[PDB]
Amino acid sequence: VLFEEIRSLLPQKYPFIFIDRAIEFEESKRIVCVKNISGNEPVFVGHFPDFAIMPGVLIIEAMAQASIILFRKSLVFLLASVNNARFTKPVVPGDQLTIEVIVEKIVSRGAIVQSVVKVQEKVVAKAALTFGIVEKSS
Amino acid sequence: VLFEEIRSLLPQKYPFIFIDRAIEFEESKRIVCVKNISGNEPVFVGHFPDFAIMPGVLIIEAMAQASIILFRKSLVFLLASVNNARFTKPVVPGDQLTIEVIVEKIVSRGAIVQSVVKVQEKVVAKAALTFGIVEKSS
Amino acid sequence: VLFEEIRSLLPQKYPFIFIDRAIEFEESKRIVCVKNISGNEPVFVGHFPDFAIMPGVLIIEAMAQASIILFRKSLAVFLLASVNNARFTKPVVPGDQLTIEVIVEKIVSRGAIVQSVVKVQEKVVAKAALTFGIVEKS
Amino acid sequence: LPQKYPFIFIDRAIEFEESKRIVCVKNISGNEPVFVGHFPDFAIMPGVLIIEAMAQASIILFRKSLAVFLLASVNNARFTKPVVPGDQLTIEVIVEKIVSRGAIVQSVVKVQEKVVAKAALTFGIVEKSSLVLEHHHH
Amino acid sequence: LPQKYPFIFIDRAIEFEESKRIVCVKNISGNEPVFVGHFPDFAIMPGVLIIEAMAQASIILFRKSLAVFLLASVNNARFTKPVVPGDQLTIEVIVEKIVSRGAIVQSVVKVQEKVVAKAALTFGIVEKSSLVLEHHHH
Amino acid sequence: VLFEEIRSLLPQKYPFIFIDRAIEFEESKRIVCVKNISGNEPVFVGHFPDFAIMPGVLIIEAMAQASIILFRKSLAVFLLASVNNARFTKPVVPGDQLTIEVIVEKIVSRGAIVQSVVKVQEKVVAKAALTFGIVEKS
Repeated sequence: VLFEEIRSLLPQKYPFIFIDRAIEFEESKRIVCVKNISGNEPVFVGHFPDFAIMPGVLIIEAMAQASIILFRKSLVFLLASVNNARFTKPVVPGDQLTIEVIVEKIVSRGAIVQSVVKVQEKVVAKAALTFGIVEKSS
Repeated sequence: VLFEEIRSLLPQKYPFIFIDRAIEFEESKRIVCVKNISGNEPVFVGHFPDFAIMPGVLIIEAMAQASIILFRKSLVFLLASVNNARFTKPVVPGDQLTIEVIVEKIVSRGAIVQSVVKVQEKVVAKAALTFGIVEKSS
Repeated sequence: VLFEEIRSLLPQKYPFIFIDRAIEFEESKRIVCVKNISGNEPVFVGHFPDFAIMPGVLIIEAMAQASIILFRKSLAVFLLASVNNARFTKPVVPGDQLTIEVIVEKIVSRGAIVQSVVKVQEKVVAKAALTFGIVEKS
Repeated sequence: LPQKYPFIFIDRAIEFEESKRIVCVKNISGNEPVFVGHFPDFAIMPGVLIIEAMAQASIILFRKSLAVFLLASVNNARFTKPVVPGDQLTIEVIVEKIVSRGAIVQSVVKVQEKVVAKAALTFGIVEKSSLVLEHHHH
Repeated sequence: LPQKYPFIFIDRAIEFEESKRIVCVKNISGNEPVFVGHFPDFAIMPGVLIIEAMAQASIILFRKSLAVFLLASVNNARFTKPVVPGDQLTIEVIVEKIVSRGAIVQSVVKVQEKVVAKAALTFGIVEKSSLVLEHHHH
Repeated sequence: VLFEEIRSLLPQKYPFIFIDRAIEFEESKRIVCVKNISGNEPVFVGHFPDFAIMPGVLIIEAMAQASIILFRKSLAVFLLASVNNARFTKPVVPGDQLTIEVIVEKIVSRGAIVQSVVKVQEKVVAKAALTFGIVEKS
């Protein structure tokens, strides 16, 4: 799944896109996606001026956007719960995020997912995410 | 504590500043800070084009930056653990985030904190955050 | 009037939105709008890098956009044609709220005239008398 | 100039006369940040930003001779014509008085021959006493 | 132009000759995004972006007469002189052949009289067969 | 060579950084660098909004910045003076890695000449012959 199938699948547009390509896809349980970390991205100007590192909260969003792509390839998604999120290794410009998402429930008008992010072949982040589904509440 | 005492206290610079002012401060246990949500911020262009809402991961960063200000008014801080993070109400341009941070441990080369964010006087987010302290590991 | 109406009513989009919501509005006589000043806005990296002040000219645009909301919720690119008695007193910085008051004095003569006073919590910081012009499709 | 991008509005000063007169040229183009949202329908230079080109042409004089000069009074400002990418401003500022900790000037902005705007500006002279002043206001 | 900001490099086409020649003007200023980092020491228009002004002046011809024309060959390109804010490019493009699904042109860029750059460009003509082509490459 | 050396060695800072790291480097003969193409980069919102392609000219700059790393780890604003035999074949999109190979042919004659070939996974997508110039402090 190339980047521009991803664009209309994601409601997010720049500056808040964190998915570049999807390698694997199991229709409603599993997906893996790729995020290229390049020094030319906007967040690296201020985080940090001295040392460029991907913020941990943006890795969670990279987990969440990979979940939304799975969900909307599977027949507004707001992240509502973050549990057991662990951040292990610094993420540097030049790395590729291999973002893994496993589905745990799609039954509570929302979704519990459990995600694992890896650089070349070693884990750098994990989290258990839960979303909520709303559309123009008013 | 006005915005430009905050600037040198925070290692983050735009586009990744989420603290505008600190109202209260207890030297090493408690702080409250303010974040103004304005539609002219860069994240609202792509999140979302149809409906402007503050992402949940950026509220966690607003919690984390309020913790760093407490820590560096108290004699590189990387967020390493997110636990029990709950997101309750949508955050809209025009709202003020009253970010609360309570300190739980500063004893593990890092810090466990437990944060509560509120709009006018009602809770919209909470989280238990844990950081790690590194400086030019090489 | 919340921000999603503000954004559909204003012809200005980012990076030139200076109204976040309206709190009191009465049908072609008087309106009051709120602008949150945030340190994460795009103008503050340049004005100034040394000391972040809301530019005075952009307070005038905030006065202008507030009455465009008033002009247009009242039965087109409204462009500024004249400014008289523009007085600015106190620097407004990130962390402040601008309560923008606009009072109509004369409406369309192919252009409208308004008196506007901007305040921080209740101390006056800017006031001006604005006249706009209504437009072609040249 | 004390400012940088995104809020720099001068490129060249063609004629400099020690203490009372300059002519400056800021020149308009499509890649400036303001035209992305003002307007998406079609690009016009905002009238308030034309006032900056006047104020910045002023402040270049007052410290190329004889250094944050905040905008204090804008009287008799008329915006006769729209400014469009491809055009080139030709800002002339005549100093009228250096009365006290401020200065009154008369500015006229010109495109190739026609006159598109004029204003009468008055500023205020401080650098860093200004901080504690801004501290005392809060 | 198929592009928008931050990658628009034309403002006015002064002379248009149906199928073989234009002269265009992109004009340089300090508020363009490229000069924030090229260079922080002092601002020079990158030579590769001057090639865009040539290529965009070309592509305006080929569809103002007779619509994504990707850059395929850049031969004999010389950058004699630096381009600085305040300057104004004057891009001339002579069409030499519309051979097949592409076009060979000779461009010369001029500041007030002197010549700052020239190049010989060749493009490729597709719109949307280009997607599945890009799909087949992956 | 990781990114923090890349950023101190390159004179180009954002938004004009096009090298993320170097993987093999040998002292004034040959260098190989890596560029991650991400959909969250600033150029892709404008080139194109319809279809995100890495501009060909910025691949040349990536060739140029890679050899500036090579020129400067080998005992100043290196500016592009000539481009010959620039051939571009395949569109490179977000999700791809650019493996930038540069080979020195002649070093400082007040300028250097290099042959550069850029690749995606191993298929060649861009190649050029670059000559730069070393500079004044005009």
